[PDB]
Amino acid sequence: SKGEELFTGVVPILVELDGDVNGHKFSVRGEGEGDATNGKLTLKFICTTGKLPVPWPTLVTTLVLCFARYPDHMKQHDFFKSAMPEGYVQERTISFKDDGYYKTRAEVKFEGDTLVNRIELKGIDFKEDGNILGHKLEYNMNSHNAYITADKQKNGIKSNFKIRHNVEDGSVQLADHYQQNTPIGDGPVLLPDNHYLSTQNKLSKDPNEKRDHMVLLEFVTAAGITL
Repeated sequence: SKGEELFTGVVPILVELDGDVNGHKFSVRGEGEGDATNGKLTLKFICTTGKLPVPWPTLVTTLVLCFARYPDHMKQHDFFKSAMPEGYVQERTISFKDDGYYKTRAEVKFEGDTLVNRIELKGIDFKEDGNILGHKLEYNMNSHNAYITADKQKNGIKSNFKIRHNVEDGSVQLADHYQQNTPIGDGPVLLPDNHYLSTQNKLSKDPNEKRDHMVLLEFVTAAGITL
């Protein structure tokens, strides 16, 4: 694709999220860079409205799959870069077991030389003193695989996957993700054969940062189609 040529090296990234969880309004801004050559993302996120009212680990999947590393023999299956620079819409429902759910609508596209992820998030039916509103999750993230399938009828892709959030007491909080992506432009895009993306995350803090924040390192690699 012509879109793949935009990802030959490191690309700057801006992320902007506005959220509303049980009526709590909040905003997050992130800045960093990504490199599809090795699938590596490095970003720092700040809550610009004060303390984040949900746990940082619950927002990782929401806060840029165009930076996934697709091996050479899988390049014809990279929908995400093929939709660039005009970009794509990414929509999810994220259901937390025994608790509420998120609905997200995001646009991922180039604005100048910067890859921009803009998100609106709504969270509803979350429980008082639960793991989410009560901030009972470990500040960590488990590695995960997520399977991608073509959605020919919408000229996009779909994905269903589960995230395991470790809870402080040793239990696990499941978050069931249902995802759809559609191109913003009307140009041709690549609809893939079935495959998956493999993700590894590292969450840390900036020792000189006084705002509520998250430093994120992420690797994402495409797999599941062989030579």
